[PDB]
Amino acid sequence: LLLQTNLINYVTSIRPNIFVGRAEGSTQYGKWYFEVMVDEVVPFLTAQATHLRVGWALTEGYSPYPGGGEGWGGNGVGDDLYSYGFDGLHLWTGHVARPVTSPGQHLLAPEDVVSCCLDLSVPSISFRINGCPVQGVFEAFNLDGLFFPVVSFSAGVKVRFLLGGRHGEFKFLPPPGYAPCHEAVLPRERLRLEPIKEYRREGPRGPHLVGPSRCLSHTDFHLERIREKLAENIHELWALTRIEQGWTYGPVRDDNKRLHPCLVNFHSLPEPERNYNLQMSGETLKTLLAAEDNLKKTKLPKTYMMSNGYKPAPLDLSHVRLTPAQTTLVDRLAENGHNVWARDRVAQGWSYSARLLDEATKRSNRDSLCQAVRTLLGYGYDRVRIFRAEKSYTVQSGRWYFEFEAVTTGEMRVGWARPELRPDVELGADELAYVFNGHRGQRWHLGSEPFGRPWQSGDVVGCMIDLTENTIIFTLNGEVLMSDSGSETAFREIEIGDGFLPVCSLGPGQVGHLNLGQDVSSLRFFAICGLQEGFEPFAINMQRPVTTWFSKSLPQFEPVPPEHPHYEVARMDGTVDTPPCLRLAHRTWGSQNSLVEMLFLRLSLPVQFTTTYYYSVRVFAGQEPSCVWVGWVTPDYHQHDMNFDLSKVRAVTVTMGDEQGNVHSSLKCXXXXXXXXXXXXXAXXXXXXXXXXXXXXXXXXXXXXXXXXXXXXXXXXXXXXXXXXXXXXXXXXXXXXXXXXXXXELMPLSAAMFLSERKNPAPQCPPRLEVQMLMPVSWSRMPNHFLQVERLGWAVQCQDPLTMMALHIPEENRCMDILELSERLDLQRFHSHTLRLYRAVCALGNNRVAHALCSHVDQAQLLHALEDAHLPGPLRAGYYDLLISIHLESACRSRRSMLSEYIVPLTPETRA
Repeated sequence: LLLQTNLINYVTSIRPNIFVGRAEGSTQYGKWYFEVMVDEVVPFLTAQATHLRVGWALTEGYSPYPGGGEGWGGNGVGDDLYSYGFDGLHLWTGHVARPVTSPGQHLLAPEDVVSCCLDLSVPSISFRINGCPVQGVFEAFNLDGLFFPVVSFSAGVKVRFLLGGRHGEFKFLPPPGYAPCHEAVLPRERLRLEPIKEYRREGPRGPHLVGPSRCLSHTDFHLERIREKLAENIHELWALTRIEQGWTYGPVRDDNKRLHPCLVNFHSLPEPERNYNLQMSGETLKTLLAAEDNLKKTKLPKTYMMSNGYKPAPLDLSHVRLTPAQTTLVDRLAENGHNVWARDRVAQGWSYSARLLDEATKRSNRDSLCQAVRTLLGYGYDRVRIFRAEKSYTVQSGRWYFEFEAVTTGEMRVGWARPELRPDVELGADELAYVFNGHRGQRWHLGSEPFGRPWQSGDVVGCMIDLTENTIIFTLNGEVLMSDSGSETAFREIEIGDGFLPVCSLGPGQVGHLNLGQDVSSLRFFAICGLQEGFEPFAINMQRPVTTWFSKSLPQFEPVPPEHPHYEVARMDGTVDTPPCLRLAHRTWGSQNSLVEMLFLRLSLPVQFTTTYYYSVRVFAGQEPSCVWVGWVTPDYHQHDMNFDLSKVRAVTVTMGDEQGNVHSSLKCXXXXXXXXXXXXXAXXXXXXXXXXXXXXXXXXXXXXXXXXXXXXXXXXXXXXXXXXXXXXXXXXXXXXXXXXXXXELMPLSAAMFLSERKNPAPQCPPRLEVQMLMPVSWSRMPNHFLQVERLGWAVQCQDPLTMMALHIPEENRCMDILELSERLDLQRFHSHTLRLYRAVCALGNNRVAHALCSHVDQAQLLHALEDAHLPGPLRAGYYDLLISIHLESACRSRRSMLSEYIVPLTPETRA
């Protein structure tokens, strides 16, 4: 019933660039094994537990986020379902902690190696420690995406990564077949160490802001006479390409002597090779799918012919061209031919040899297309990322200038926006933001208007604002921007508004740098042109950098807006018949419509002590699924994905059913999916299935204490099972089953979880219970300091520590930064009132509850928040007064009472 705060340690993760994936078709083996060594572990720089973990990231790790995760504080690898991690003490997936049996282990040892095998073919994942057979192996794991070796660490640790076969020296011999190598890449870039999904990077002058990753890695890693002429010309061109090059003909095969055996006359051509020539000619003529006397005959030099009888000659019409895009299409045809060869060597040849091989080889094939066009003419025939500042940085008047530098030239927009900015909306789409995009060359307000010129690489852009006559000016390379119509970048009659805030939007794969004018000497421009006209930079002296709030792409459930365009929720009260319910209305029949919807309630349900946990999904009348009775913690949320369906639909009720845990949802239309959430949150187009499982066994090195895991119960779907093609109306309901209670005097879901009225049998709807519905894009605060992270296979030295204050939400099971409260202003008020209640309870001489509060809030938190200087200010004074009231106030009162009397004794020091 109250929000909790505590100090926690930052954790980060890094990456070697390795792509391992198995799927249908050709795959790069799938058996991979890597080992990583640590040389030391730091003892405890800070009052916290040092954590290092190694594992497999799969896709969408979310580990790089330096802030509040789902667990208490930050997360590394293995805390989520997508990531599998190992440190020694437990196997970690989805924030679980079941132990693993190892002989005499310290969980952090110096000069220790840890090995692991991917084992793509069999669903088990292999982990290797000296004399330690792993009890559990992860089963039923999704193969979508690419698997990554990923290391997660806290500060103070130095750790070495073995490169592999070329440089790494493994203490344990690999199991046969696992073939540890670098596996290369289609760009053939050298392997390097990088942070996974880095939004901010280090730069020469300040930090560099970059966009989202490209994530495109999911890929695998009449005419008959002309045809006869093309076949004989192809054989002649093979012999002639041999003639021009160093290849001298010889019946014996010798590459060092450049001998080519298959060189003979056209009438004496080898029949399989002749029909192979005709076969590639036919394949060519299939891939297009869209005279002879006049043609000249080219000569042949005496050096060209040394030994062979057949003297080849091209058609001597080699001086015109049509188009190189046809050559590009022919190169694509050769790429599909290479793909056919790869399929033949994958499914029929079982060969392993190096359309995504190398760009140089593709260009080589493009030039070695072998004048086919010449012969033919001789014959004749995720979301973008938005960065702004805090709402407290808004300015009403004055003249303000800031600078931007573009490292790369992509799709980026720069402008000023209102203090309230709607997320998940492109800049300039509405009246909120006045923005400009110079990639296409338009200003963007209520549509796009052609204005300005495109940028080159590495040019500065200055933004200039004036409020007295209300004009915003833009400057590139020290010159004022010029519109097509005219005027020197004048926006006429802008409203003063509640405020103005600089905003910048970056697309995928672009690097930029922002300058707010903290240092006047750092500014490369503005020295004269900004000076005069009364213009000043944004911040002459603030003694600290700005907050730089940023948009985050992560599905978090938020309450429904009171006024949505086509989504409303109505409360239906209980009558003398039927239970009360919540009904969903879509409206807006025509023009715009809905696409997809998934929504859950706003409360949870913890099980006792594991006792039963047999939440058998949709009992109806003898349910077939019979949901697994497992999961010790299982915080379950009544949830359903309603998809897309017209008219009145979805009416979630609350019926006791003498089940102590039953609900009800009757819909007349079609169907949906009534499931059960459990802190997962993952919106996907394939909502029919494809849920993350990754269940383990956790046996005892002999499949003794096995009994495989349940992989939670977040996928409690049922789809369109018990139904027909008749459809008609009223598709019944489904009672959300749970753990029953000892009652039955002759029970509702609302009776559960709600801190009393469990005994009361009557169903009721308290005002707390409401439907949220999921939103993809959120707003977050970038930290003011980032944790820091090249020989012998590379090594990383963590060094100095960082710590962060964490504020966890009880029901949501979600942690949040305490400084973000400055934007919330409701939880700030609640926390201030909670602090006031804490002071009032321990007010006058109650040292027992002072001890209780000192247990509730630690001394270290009070000492750390003393010098924060980033708190909103009411919380700061609240913590000051709490620290004063808990300990020092009583002695101060006693001394104040004693100060009045003056009782002096006789001592020689009193005489002096």
